[PDB]
Amino acid sequence: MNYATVNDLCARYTRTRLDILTRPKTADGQPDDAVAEQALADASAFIDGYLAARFVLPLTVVPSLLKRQCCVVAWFYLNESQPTEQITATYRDTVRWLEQVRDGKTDPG
Repeated sequence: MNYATVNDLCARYTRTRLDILTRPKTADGQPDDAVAEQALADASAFIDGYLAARFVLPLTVVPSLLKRQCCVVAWFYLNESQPTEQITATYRDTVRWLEQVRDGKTDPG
């Protein structure tokens, strides 16, 4: 329940690059921050599948580590029209990390 915001995404990737991703998904060709917010919500739902093995949800508080790891997944989601090896690799790293949190090998902060 969301672990990052559109502003967080902008801080990590820039609004320049976010807008480039959301522009082509619309009919009118303008940026659409609601598309990024949906990715962030979807990434948070995905993360909660792993967290729920060990933690009662919703959490208090969100470590800045989960914030980063929500932005990584959301960014992967937002690039699914033109994926890159680098973005895909960051995502797979974060999935492995989530599995480690689920399994008790590491902590979310």
